[PDB]
Amino acid sequence: SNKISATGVLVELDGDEMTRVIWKKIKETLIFPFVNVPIEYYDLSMENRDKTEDRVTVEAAYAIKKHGVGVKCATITPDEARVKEFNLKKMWRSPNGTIRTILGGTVFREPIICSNVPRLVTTWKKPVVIGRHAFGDQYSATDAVVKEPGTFEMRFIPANGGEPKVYKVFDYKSGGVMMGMYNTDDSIRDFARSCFEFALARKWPLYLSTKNTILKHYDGRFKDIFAEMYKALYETKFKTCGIFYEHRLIDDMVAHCMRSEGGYVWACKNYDGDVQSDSLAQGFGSLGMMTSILMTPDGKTVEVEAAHGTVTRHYRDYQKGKETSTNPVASIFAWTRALAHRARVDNNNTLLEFTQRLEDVIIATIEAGAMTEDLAICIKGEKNVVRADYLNTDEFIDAVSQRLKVAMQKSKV
Amino acid sequence: SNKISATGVLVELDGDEMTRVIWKKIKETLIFPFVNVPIEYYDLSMENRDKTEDRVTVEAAYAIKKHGVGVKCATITPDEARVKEFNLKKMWRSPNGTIRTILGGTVFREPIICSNVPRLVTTWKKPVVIGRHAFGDQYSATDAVVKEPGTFEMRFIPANGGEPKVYKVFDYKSGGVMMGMYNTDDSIRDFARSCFEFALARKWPLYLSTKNTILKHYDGRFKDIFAEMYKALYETKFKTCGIFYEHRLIDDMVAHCMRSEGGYVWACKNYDGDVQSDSLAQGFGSLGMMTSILMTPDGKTVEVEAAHGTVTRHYRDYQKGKETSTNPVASIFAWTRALAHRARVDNNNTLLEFTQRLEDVIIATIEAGAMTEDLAICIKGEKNVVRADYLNTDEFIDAVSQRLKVAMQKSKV
Ligand SMILES: NC(=O)c1ccc[n+]([C@@H]2O[C@H](COP(=O)([O-])OP(=O)(O)OC[C@H]3O[C@@H](n4cnc5c(N)ncnc54)[C@H](OP(=O)(O)O)[C@@H]3O)[C@@H](O)[C@H]2O)c1
Ligand SMILES: NC(=O)c1ccc[n+]([C@@H]2O[C@H](COP(=O)([O-])OP(=O)(O)OC[C@H]3O[C@@H](n4cnc5c(N)ncnc54)[C@H](OP(=O)(O)O)[C@@H]3O)[C@@H](O)[C@H]2O)c1
Repeated sequence: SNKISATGVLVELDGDEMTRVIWKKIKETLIFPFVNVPIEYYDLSMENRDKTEDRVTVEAAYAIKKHGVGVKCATITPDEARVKEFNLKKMWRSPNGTIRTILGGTVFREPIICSNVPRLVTTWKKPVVIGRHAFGDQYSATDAVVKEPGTFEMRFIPANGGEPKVYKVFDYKSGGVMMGMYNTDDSIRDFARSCFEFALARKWPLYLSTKNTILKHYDGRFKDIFAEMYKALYETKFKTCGIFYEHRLIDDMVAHCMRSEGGYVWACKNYDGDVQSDSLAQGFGSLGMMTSILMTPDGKTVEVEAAHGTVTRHYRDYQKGKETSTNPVASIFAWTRALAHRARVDNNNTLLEFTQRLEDVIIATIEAGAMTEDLAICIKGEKNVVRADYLNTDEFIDAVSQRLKVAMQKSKV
Repeated sequence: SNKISATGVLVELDGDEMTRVIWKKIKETLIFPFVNVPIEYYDLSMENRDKTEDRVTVEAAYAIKKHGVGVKCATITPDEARVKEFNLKKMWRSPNGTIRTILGGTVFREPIICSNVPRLVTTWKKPVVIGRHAFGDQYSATDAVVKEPGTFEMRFIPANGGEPKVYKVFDYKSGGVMMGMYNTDDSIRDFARSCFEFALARKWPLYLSTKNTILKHYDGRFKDIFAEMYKALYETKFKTCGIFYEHRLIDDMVAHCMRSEGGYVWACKNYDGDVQSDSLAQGFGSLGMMTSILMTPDGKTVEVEAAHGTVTRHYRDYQKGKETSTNPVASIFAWTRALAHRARVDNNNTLLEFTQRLEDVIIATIEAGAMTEDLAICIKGEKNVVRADYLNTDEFIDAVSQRLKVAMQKSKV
């Protein structure tokens, strides 16, 4: 007679702009009509993080750290332009900058994938997640220009005070630039732990990639850490759930992304992941089809969200009058996924089977020919798509809504 | 009523193993039967590079210098387990090493591209090159592990005596790794010129790919140098030849690669192309299908060669009895496309008519049904393919040969 409970708690973390509007729909149309929902709500609207001098976000972030599952962060990283927008006040940072430094750990981008929609590499029969390492490599690494002849040396000084090993690297004829780059073991190691826990949780196998050939120490340290930790802390369980861990050269792995079937996690280093996640954002479909999943290296904590932004370009119209067909599917797949790690964790098999439901029904809806405007450009033509069988945001969410209400039905009696 | 002559001299680099076989019949069947030519023959055969303590290759390398065109270098970079092979003398190094070192400048890889054999991304209706950097980025840029808590500093020391500069980049709470990197303008200025000079002759546009946003001084430096240079030393001549130069973020430029049609040269910095070329080795067609033009920054000297190695695997047999289907199109393109620049240089518009012929004919050849086994796995099915539709190494070369003989004639009357 009732709905679907859960003993755990999902931290809701509200947004603003166009995402906020759609946030109430999927919330109201797809989630609460079927799910009982113990929620610790944190409003992150620009208005409201301002009121809270400094922030809600530190609260909300830690809230997530208590509960282990969080959902939304539709951001606003304000500008100087923005304060001018609605009388904001001094500074503010970026909400996610705070959360990702609080929770710590690593983000993983899962495409939404559907038979009818055109991948720019047709090969992909399943989605490929990518784990990118954000601690300083060349992201925290200085680099100075050189305007005269001279010598650039690296010097390692111990904190006891030994022979403070020196490095004659290069004496300049004339002109140029220089750089230094650093990455500690507990950084590399933490990043590994995450991958292992997230691949283990998504039931899929794991691939590393680097270029240790021409960086024998730096990138040798990655190969090492992962492979020992695999055979130390995961190996058997990874064996248990039928899922290897194999390292390949980046050379091999950008090709393997190209040529392989898909359905695995891929670990790339800090640089590589910026390069190749912006690659697969155009490739697998559109922004509005990926999510973003911050997992912790303990593997006990998740913040899921849509990969695409707090889409203002549409918010103009909203009810300034004109219709808009912003893609909710990444916003829904925010919740479905979140609910899943809530489900998985609480053992709870019932919500899980339901998140599985909604997801499959959103796939089935698009492949079934009713889709948003954004995908209607991909399926055929930029210059020749009219409002034939593609829907409004709302009409679209209804189309699944009704399609889920039959899936609810047909399964049980 | 005669063959076709060239004015200026071409320089042959005859190599060893399986390639040096095909090189005869390619060079017999297709080349001199229609083509007068000045060559200056280097046998770079182990046996005949062994004799010389201090190699033939330094004279060949210096040959090509003077002549501005050069053709073969199908290598053998000898071995520990190779000196054993055939009573060698000690070490030798690799030619491809030596030569690039003298000649200088920048190697460029262009896919051989035909309709029936598939690109592993269907977009590519044309061939795309790559210019890698290669030297002193991370290539000469050493690194060590940091094995205990302590500080890693950088120091530029001049070579006049002014105040030195100094950076406390990072201190290690414990453990890890460190790495610095250095890259002079003259290098960049060489990488740019080569590119610019090389697009210029191909009639193809240019895109760079860097990450200056996230490496301000280091990667700003290139975004810069090509800009000035274009408008300083190229642009209007590009404008003239309907070509151009734009820059895109590395992020955008692996993504553009995927979605762009093809027919433009692209430069990625030393890392960014050591990654992305193995990618396209599987990605566009096969090894056996790329070639490899070193062009000097002066834009005045060229060494072309096949991608793939001096394919020892297939040679074992040769007459050890059994047939073979090593794919010669690269080795051939390595004549045609050398015969191309030679022409450009002599402004011999007539010969150029010829190099065109044999590239177009090999296109015809394959599309029409004739292929070697390597493509007989690529069109379809390693798990079922037989000798019906795939020519031998040498029946294939005759397949072209007949067809060029129709072309040569069935055009000119
Ligand atoms: N940590 C961060 O910095 C972060 C992360 C996420 C968001 N944000 C915030 O989001 C705000 C706006 O971001 P932005 O406009 O720069 O990036 P964005 O929100 O992703 O929008 C850029 C373009 O993406 C398309 N798009 C976005 N969501 C879509 C959807 N659901 N369906 C279809 N198309 C969609 C829109 O295309 P068309 O309208 O052209 O169809 C839009 O023009 C910013 O104020 C930013 O601070 C910040
Ligand atoms: N600068 C350098 O150091 C350099 C560069 C190039 C080559 N080499 C030298 O070349 C020698 C052999 O190297 P390698 O055999 O590892 O590389 P390779 O000559 O490219 O052959 C390796 C594999 O590639 C495939 N292959 C190569 N050419 C082909 C063609 N024309 N058609 C179809 N498939 C082809 C073969 O595949 P299947 O047999 O599996 O079909 C072969 O097993 C070595 O002595 C190496 O040092 C050196």
